[PDB]
Amino acid sequence: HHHHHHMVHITLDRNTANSWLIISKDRRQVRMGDTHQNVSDNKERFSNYPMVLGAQRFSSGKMYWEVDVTQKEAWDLGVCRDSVQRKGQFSLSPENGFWTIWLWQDSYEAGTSPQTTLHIQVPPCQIGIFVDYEAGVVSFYNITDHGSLIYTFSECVFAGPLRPFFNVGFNYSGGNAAPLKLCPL
Ligand SMILES: OCc1ccc(-n2cnc3ccccc32)cc1
Repeated sequence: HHHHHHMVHITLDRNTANSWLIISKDRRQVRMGDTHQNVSDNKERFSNYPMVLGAQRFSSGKMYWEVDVTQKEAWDLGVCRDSVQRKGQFSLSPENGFWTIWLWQDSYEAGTSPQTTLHIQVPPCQIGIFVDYEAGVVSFYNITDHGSLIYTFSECVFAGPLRPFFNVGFNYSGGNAAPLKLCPL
């Protein structure tokens, strides 16, 4: 792919974070804490899952960013509508305003309804995410495997401003403590 030139500087929005997340001073890294991180509750925070949004909102154009997932066992990445549900249980699907992929139990899947099996020969350490708002496209790239395509959501009906979306996952196993990191341009 030749999407690198649409690179955008993404930062995390603390106010949307699950109350157990720890976001770095530069707002470029996030990990699961051991405990509640001593913040007040609000209507924006994701309650059920270790999720957080980027601060940036996109309503036009082409955007590209990269995320480091080194040594994690579980995570979700992509974009979502600014107005997605924050409280209670929900599925990651385009019907609910999410365009995502994930790792879970040694398999990679795209967040369609129902979910789609991905075919990855080289487990990624960094994922590239490309959004074309006008075209209705969200694509995922394997940066570890020379940028190979992972998955393309096409004919997307965004129906609102988009925000970068992250889930660090739970750490029941003790093998999933590592952070998600936004990689430099
Ligand atoms: O809660 C204990 C605790 C402390 C530090 C970290 N940690 C910070 N950056 C990391 C990068 C990779 C793996 C673990 C990392 C995790 C867990």
